Amino acid sequence: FPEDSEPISISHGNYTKQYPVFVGHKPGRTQRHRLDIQMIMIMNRTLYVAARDHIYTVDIDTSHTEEIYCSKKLTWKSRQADVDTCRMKGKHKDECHNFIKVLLKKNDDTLFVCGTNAFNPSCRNYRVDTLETFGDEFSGMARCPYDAKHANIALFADGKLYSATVTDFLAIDAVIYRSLGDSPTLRTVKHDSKWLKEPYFVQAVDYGDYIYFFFREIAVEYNGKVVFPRVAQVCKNDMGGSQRVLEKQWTSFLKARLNCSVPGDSHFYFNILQAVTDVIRINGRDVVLATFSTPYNSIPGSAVCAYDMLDIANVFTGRFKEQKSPDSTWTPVPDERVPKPRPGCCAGSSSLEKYATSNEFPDDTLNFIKTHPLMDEAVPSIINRPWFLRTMVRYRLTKIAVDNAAGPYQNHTVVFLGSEKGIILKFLARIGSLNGSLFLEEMNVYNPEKCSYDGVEDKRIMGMQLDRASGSLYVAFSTCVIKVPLGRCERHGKCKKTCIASRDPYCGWVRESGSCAHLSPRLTFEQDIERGNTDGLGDC
Amino acid sequence: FPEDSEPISIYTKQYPVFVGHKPGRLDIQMIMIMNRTLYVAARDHIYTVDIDTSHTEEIYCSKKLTWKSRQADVDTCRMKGKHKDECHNFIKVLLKKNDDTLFVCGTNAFNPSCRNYRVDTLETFGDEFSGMARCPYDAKHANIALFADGKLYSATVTDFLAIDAVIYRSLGDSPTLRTVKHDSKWLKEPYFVQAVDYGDYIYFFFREIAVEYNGKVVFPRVAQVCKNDMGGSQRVLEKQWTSFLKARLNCSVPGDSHFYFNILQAVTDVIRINGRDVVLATFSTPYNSIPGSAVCAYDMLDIANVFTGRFKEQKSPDSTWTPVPDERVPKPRPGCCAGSSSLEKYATSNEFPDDTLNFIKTHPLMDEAVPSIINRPWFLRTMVRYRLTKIAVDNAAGPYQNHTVVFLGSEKGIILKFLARIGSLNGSLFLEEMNVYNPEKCSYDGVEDKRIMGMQLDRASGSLYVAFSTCVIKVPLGRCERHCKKTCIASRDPYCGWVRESGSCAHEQDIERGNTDGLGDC
Ligand SMILES: *[C@@H]1O[C@H](CO)[C@@H](O[C@@H]2O[C@H](CO)[C@@H](O[C@@H]3O[C@H](CO[C@H]4O[C@H](CO)[C@@H](O)[C@H](O)[C@@H]4O)[C@@H](O)[C@H](O[C@H]4O[C@H](CO)[C@@H](O)[C@H](O)[C@@H]4O)[C@@H]3O)[C@H](O)[C@H]2NC(C)=O)[C@H](O)[C@H]1NC(C)=O
Ligand SMILES: *[C@@H]1O[C@H](CO)[C@@H](O[C@@H]2O[C@H](CO)[C@@H](O)[C@H](O)[C@H]2NC(C)=O)[C@H](O)[C@H]1NC(C)=O
Ligand SMILES: *[C@@H]1O[C@H](CO)[C@@H](O[C@@H]2O[C@H](CO)[C@@H](O)[C@H](O)[C@H]2NC(C)=O)[C@H](O)[C@H]1NC(C)=O
Ligand SMILES: *[C@@H]1O[C@H](CO)[C@@H](O[C@@H]2O[C@H](CO)[C@@H](O)[C@H](O)[C@H]2NC(C)=O)[C@H](O)[C@H]1NC(C)=O
Ligand SMILES: *[C@@H]1O[C@H](CO)[C@@H](O[C@@H]2O[C@H](CO)[C@@H](O)[C@H](O)[C@H]2NC(C)=O)[C@H](O)[C@H]1NC(C)=O
Ligand SMILES: *[C@@H]1O[C@H](CO)[C@@H](O)[C@H](O)[C@H]1NC(C)=O
Ligand SMILES: *[C@@H]1O[C@H](CO)[C@@H](O)[C@H](O)[C@H]1NC(C)=O
Repeated sequence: FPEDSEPISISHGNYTKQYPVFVGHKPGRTQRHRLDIQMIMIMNRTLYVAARDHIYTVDIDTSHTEEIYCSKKLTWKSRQADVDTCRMKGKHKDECHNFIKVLLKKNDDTLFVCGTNAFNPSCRNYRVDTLETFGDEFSGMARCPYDAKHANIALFADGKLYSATVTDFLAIDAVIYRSLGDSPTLRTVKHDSKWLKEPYFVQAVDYGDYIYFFFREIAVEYNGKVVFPRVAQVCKNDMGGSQRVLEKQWTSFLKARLNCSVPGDSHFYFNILQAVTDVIRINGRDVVLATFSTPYNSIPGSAVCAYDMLDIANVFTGRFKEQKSPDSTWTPVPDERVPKPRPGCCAGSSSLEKYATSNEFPDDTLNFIKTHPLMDEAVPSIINRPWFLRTMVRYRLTKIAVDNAAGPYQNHTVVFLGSEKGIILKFLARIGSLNGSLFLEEMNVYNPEKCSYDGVEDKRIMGMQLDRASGSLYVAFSTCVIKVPLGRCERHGKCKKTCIASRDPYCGWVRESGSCAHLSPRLTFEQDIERGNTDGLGDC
Repeated sequence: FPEDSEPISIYTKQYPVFVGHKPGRLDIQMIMIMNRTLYVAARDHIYTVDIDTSHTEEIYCSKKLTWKSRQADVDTCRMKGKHKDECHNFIKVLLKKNDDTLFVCGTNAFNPSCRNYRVDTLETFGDEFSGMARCPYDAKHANIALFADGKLYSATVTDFLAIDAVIYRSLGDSPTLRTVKHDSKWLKEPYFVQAVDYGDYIYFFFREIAVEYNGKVVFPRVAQVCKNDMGGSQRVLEKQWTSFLKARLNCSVPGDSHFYFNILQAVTDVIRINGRDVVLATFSTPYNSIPGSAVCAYDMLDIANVFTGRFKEQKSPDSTWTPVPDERVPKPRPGCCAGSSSLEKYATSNEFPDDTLNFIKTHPLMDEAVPSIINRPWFLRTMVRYRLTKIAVDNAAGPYQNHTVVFLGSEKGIILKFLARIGSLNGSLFLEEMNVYNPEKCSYDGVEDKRIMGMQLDRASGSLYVAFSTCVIKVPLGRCERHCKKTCIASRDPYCGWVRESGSCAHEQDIERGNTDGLGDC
């Protein structure tokens, strides 16, 4: 098994503590209450911070102070009647508030916002410019969790809202769901373990004709109790089943195990999926990066694997899985036993042109996909081994941010990894004839002085947002958001050797000033990212 | 998942080393102390060291036994495609018999052979014996060999191609018996670790590919055979074991979901520790997995016990394995020795009825796993690239000889020393971590092979002998002088104590507490 690589550089709290921090204050002048940040996102030039009872915004381009100030504040507190109801059902005072868990750009003028609303999930439209709501409230059931601690997915595609959460207060009825967009609402088959077995929802992406969902669940291929990572497709144009079969349910839902393994005399799999990026074009290919850990009761380890959207689409064209008899191993269904038209193919697809919508699909096709949602094959990662590995630390790798246009010629790919302990890992994607990774830097960004207050010291990174124009990576914790500089250039000061050795696409040696500097689009800008060559230099 | 322990204590170039010189590379395979002699088994040779006369910085050999392969065997070895380095006689078996000879087996250039030698002169005694099934062909392979009541128990491969792994018995004026050839239910690519003699049985410790968990998953196993097994009947298991049964060994961290350590590394001989007969064993995770090692302890009663439970079975092909209902196990019950409790009617296994014989041939595996002593690992190590392998135990350590100290070797020449806590075996206290590889005296042509080949703890000389491929190292059981009264007491090390008559720490103490009440500070 692969040894842990060492980073070229390390940054401790001593240096990082000078990074600007947002803690929810407007500019007008010591009251401190934990923010309960849930997620962050950048739209246009505005950073949105979704939290308890609020969404704060920071205008990125005009924020230069050491304390990052809130620019506009959206306020949405639960009605007292809902708070009281929440408490009577036995929930605690801290959790019976409105935690914002869905925040989406519906269009240029409109935000779609959903909050737990004291275990009575609710959604609203908000004006982008005034952050005031307009129109009727929308039901939140199946669109937004009740409990802020739960993981959930929401995404718009073509006006339709795709969501994944639980429909019920008791958190028993986990669902992948679609609504809005003037199309029928669709859901996964309630209480059906072949469709979903205690899923934990991680990510969805919109690609080609499909929405793909990433998640983990108890694996039926193991009937003692093992969690597998999954990706699933649904057709964007799905209209539900016929009056006889899968009425009001998906007719295109299929899923496959994700393969993130280390090759050996018996493969070792990373099964506990932590995060997945949006689709990123890296080196001609369309790809997602995904972080995995070993089970929490196991010896701790983490990995990043990459997946080509092409390999993902391809797994759904292969054989389906089945149990020929109860309590037997799972085998591939022979294609001769697969109905026509093929389950999981979209109406109007090649050879399905006869079908106006999935409502016209034959019963054999529908009963089949209802009883065979799982594919035989697992999706292979690019390179068939993890791009990055950590095995000798106590923390797990979690969030991911990617810059596929780093450097003078915008042709390096830099990947940032967050962790449950506030450490960020920075690495360079090896490319070409994508060949793994180079560990550039490790850095502790958690700032106890600004982030540890109101009885909270929670170093779990909740989100990371990379922003090129401000040369920053925004790193969210529960109680704060930190503005992290993309490259620690001037660190190396006037030492040319450590500047060149860093192999950091964000940094170069500028002899006109005699110093290591960040890209300034001008003077000479020397770097050697491909090789680390410092022969004839030194030292420090 | 549990975090690692730091030792209470973490220079080792001044230790006496043996490199095979008389006064004025060895490819060591094993060491063992017999009476007052340390035997060093190696390539083409066996070396002896007088334990109680060696005090120089270099340990010298007293007598040397030489047994090189005949040239004809070397040349045949090469012609079969083996390399120059492997085509020698590597000594892999070395046992003291009751008639006072040494029984020695060597790979003999891929043509395993055995011989008796005189203990006094180390000269051959009588004719060579066949080595097939008694000793491996390949020096890199792990093998078991043990005498009990004159019968020789051995585990290895019988064939040049190493396809036919076997647990075998011969000699002792008793039938030769073997495991059923090519029968995966019996053995499935086993890796042999240790055997012990206990009660009416010999117990074999080993690892193999698990039939119950069919992706290739390796499980650790303990198997029994009856010392008095005479083989099957004329029509069932005629020349095979009639008592072979095995069971998974359980070494896991407690919780709702258990994490198992599966790759068995080593097992001690049976050891008495406060009224109980136990073995300690080291395990690691598979080699391409996240690295980790564990020590689990086992009571011989719990091992005896699994063999009385329900057997495992596949009620139908490719199904999950389930326990057989006791209503279905024949009489006599499979695996109980002839002459036993309910088996007085049976003189030898040759009389067992076809029905129980057919059943045991088909059901060598028990449903249940042997639990460890507190149902949890005695010790855990996970933050490191090495794995825990060899084990040596001193169950009568200290002035009052009432302390149990455990030493663990590793594949990287690091040794770990523990006190065994005793509950009202309540775990372990991490006393010390020491690197003892002497690169100066042990390296050879630039290369440093830091794998520990064997450890032998010797109370009488206060030493732990640690064997590497190239040297054996004489390690002080207690590094008392290293530690100042406070430091000394707090070490809680049973071999070390404070003597104010020298104002020093030497071979006053509180081992049960680091009690530094009113002392210090250094
Ligand atoms: C297996 O081995 C372990 C130790 O290696 C034993 O575990 C401890 O057992 C002792 C005996 O009861 C416990 O001692 C108690 O310590 C308390 C202080 O807190 C301890 O435990 C916490 C976590 O629970 C740790 O964070 C902390 O560091 C301490 O270790 C004291 O408050 C207690 O003292 C009080 O009671 C005594 C009489 O009982 C009075 O005389 C005192 O004045 C005082 O009022 C007590 O001494 C200890 O808590 C146990 N746990 C641990 C982890 O230390 C197992 O018992 C042992 N199993 C056996 C013996 O079979
Ligand atoms: C997980 O992905 C790996 C990497 O492709 C697969 O490994 C292959 O497995 C077969 C034997 O099982 C070999 O013949 C190939 O050579 C392996 N590696 C390569 C380089 O492709 C593995 O099988 C996958 N696991 C699952 C469950 O699909
Ligand atoms: C990144 O972009 C630059 C474009 O200038 C590439 O650098 C040049 O690569 C060419 C070959 O295509 C070399 O012959 C030149 O000497 C390079 N110019 C420089 C910077 O000195 C670079 O190869 C690209 N790196 C990638 C794709 O990883
Ligand atoms: C040293 O050698 C002698 C014989 O040469 C071993 O013989 C033991 O003798 C006693 C008394 O006759 C028996 O009860 C034991 O069964 C013999 N060995 C054992 C313990 O099984 C003796 O064991 C050897 N060991 C030492 C250190 O004396
Ligand atoms: C290995 O040993 C452990 C510890 O004895 C066993 O763990 C018990 O398992 C049962 C069923 O899963 C639990 O309900 C108990 O609470 C566990 N601990 C104890 C002792 O109460 C475990 O089952 C063993 N594994 C195997 C395969 O036998
Ligand atoms: C986005 O912001 C920019 C300036 O930050 C502004 O010029 C532009 O009009 C905005 N576009 C919108 C509102 O989508
Ligand atoms: C060891 O012996 C001493 C005195 O003989 C005693 O005080 C101590 O409790 C003993 N330690 C044990 C039994 O573990």
